Amino acid sequence: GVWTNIEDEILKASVSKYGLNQWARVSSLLARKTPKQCKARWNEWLDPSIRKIEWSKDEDEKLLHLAKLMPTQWRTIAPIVGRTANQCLERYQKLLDEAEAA
Repeated sequence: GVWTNIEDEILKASVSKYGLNQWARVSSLLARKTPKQCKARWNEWLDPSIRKIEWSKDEDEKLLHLAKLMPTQWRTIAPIVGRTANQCLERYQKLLDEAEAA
């Protein structure tokens, strides 16, 4: 289900305690969140290396050049555009959705 501003605060404080690679203990301090869901939420949001600002179109153009160059791998675009792979895939679909509408 959804992630509340409270559950992320418990996730951050729990991650600081048991590190990464310890998600059953991390999940234990949560009520209705699986260990995998905690890994997802830190890998897609809580990690401070993930960007929080809107996509710059400098980042959109970087994403467009590399998706046409290498459509055979998505975890390959990510180490160059400072976002996650799953964020890259979904942002590319939006840029395709917006083009299709025009």
